[PDB]
Amino acid sequence: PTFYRQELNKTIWEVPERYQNLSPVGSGAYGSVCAAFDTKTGHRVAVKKLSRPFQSIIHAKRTYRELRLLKHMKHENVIGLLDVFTPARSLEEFNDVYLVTHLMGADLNNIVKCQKLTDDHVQFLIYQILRGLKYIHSADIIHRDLKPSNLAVNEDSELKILDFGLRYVATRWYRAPEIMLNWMHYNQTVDIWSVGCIMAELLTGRTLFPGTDHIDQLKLILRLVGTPGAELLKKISSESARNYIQSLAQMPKMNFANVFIGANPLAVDLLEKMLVLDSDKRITAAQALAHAYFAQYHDPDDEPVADPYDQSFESRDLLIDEWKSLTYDEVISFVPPPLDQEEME
Ligand SMILES: Nc1nccc(-c2c(-c3ccc(F)cc3)ncn2C2CCNCC2)n1
Ligand SMILES: N[C@@]12C[C@H]3C[C@@H](C1)C[C@](O)(C3)C2
Ligand SMILES: N[C@@]12C[C@H]3C[C@@H](C1)C[C@](O)(C3)C2
Ligand SMILES: N[C@@]12C[C@H]3C[C@@H](C1)C[C@](O)(C3)C2
Ligand SMILES: [Ca+2]
Ligand SMILES: [Ca+2]
Ligand SMILES: [Ca+2]
Ligand SMILES: [Cl-]
Ligand SMILES: [Cl-]
Repeated sequence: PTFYRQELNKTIWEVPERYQNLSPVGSGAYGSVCAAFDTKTGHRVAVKKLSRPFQSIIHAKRTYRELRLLKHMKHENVIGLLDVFTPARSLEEFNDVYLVTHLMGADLNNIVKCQKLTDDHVQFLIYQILRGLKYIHSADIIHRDLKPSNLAVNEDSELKILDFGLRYVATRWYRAPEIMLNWMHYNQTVDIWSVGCIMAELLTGRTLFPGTDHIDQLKLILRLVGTPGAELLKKISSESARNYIQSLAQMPKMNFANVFIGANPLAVDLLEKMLVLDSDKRITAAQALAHAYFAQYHDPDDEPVADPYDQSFESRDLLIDEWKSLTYDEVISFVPPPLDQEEME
């Protein structure tokens, strides 16, 4: 294929002639993204150029990690790969990686910002997040930083999770307490806490826990969910942190019906099951999909799990050129999916 060069975001992109009319649509994880027209299919795509993919073993392994993950993801609510390309003609020339997916014009902040959503629409948005999470969680992949800006949405409110599983000042308002505060154990339900925070904000138009720092955010959380038991302290390494929490004036759990006034009582019930401090008592994604709040959308035949995903590489320290060669292998072996991968139920 013939490549062409274009300066985008102050740097040269080199892309196959297949992709035309590139226009910047923002940064992504370790890279920047342009929308483009795929002349082969007439589809609109998003092309991510990785920034310095092989600068160090940290960059090189994260490049491999991202390509492996995206090659594995085949779910309608999860970002996956239409194409992956490099201008390099051989491994010796290989220093640039571009990833291609379907174009999603907005993030979730674009959906709720200027639109009072209906409850039926909120149901659909949260349902899609949970379906995507069921899939990634089934492959032992956790997001860990799920938030509105990591949910890509198209013109018809179809949503995909991105930037999951990936060892600048980010918002912490949606992070699970066990992540934000570096507690000693956590599971896949870290992402369910984030869903609760997202859903609360879609229903009320207000950030649920807009803390100015980690301590202020914890205080806002405890005012809603109540002071934790001694059992929860088991998970916290720092004595100063445990002593502080234990020292706080005790607060009762709020009745969520008094917090989310006017909301669908089924929404309030689901929120009560998601926004619990004990990650072992938090509802899972698969359980949440069965909740009556989503009754009009739920379809067990269309909520699939993932194929087994081999993450053995995560425990390995390899040399930079080994990660580079493995990444090159994954670029070369990529098989684009069929354009139409779905059939009427
Ligand atoms: N517009 C759009 N559409 C789809 C995805 C993205 C995208 C990607 C990305 C990931 C993999 C890939 F192969 C191609 C692109 N990474 C971050 N973003 C974001 C860019 C702006 N914030 C929301 C989406 N952006
Ligand atoms: N520059 C564009 C803007 C829109 C998305 C993508 C990139 C395809 C296009 O045809 C419409 C051109
Ligand atoms: N339902 C959709 C939403 C976006 C615009 C248009 C209609 C084409 C599509 O592929 C992306 C599907
Ligand atoms: N966003 C808030 C933060 C605190 C807990 C809960 C949710 C009730 C509230 O009045 C205080 C607003
Ligand atoms: Ca269906
Ligand atoms: Ca069916
Ligand atoms: Ca079809
Ligand atoms: Cl695998
Ligand atoms: Cl592996």
